[PDB]
Amino acid sequence: SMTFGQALESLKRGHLVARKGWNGKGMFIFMRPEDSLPTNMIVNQVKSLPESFKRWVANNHDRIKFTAYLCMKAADGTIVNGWLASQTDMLANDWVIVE
Amino acid sequence: SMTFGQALESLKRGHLVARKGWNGKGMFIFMRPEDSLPTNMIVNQVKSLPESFKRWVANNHGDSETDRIKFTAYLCMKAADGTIVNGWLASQTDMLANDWVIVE
Ligand SMILES: Nc1ncnc2c1ncn2[C@@H]1O[C@@H]2COP(=O)(O)OP(=O)(O)OC[C@H]3O[C@@H](O[C@@H]1[C@@H]2O)[C@H](O)[C@@H]3O
Repeated sequence: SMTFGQALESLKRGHLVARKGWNGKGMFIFMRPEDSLPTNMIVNQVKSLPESFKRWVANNHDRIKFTAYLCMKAADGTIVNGWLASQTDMLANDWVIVE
Repeated sequence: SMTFGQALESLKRGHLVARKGWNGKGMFIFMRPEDSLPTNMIVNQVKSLPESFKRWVANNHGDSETDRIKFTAYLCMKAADGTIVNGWLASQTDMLANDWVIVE
């Protein structure tokens, strides 16, 4: 069992990790890597972007960079983009590799 | 100006919002809506997923057309350096402030 810092190194290597002390069942987090897209892709191709964002991009622009980030497979089976580490998650040492 | 609760209502309506008290300049946040995807598409047609996750989906749903995985809505930030951050989070000060404004 490991610290949050070790779990973050395993996430950057592509593993799934979880805390034993979480309330929800069968959950895990994983990392999604950075991506860089031409601005035309963003305005015409990328799904799930608001029109207001797309207009700002068109108005202010080569390439747009999406930073890497963490995600969660939740207890209900949903995927949450943008998982949050609580105070307890960050300071705990009950992290485990789950895949 | 507005409370975070009002900013959240405008985000759900498709607006861009920002706090006047943020340190970085020219920033804003926006909402990306929930989506529902077929599980076969998650295994081979979605970029930016690790193999370990694709393997998990393949093991727990299989080669299925009917089966779908729901991605919930979430907030994103256009940062000070121009990068886009999927999964913006609200600090204590963000949550309790009343200096929110609409930017678009
Ligand atoms: N000891 C604790 N300290 C700080 N916050 C805690 C907490 N216990 C629960 N919470 C939070 O309060 C809400 C309901 O919690 P739960 O639904 O019971 O969450 P859980 O299944 O334990 O998953 C854990 C994941 O949920 C998120 O934090 C939750 C979630 O916002 C965060 O991303 C975490 O990694």
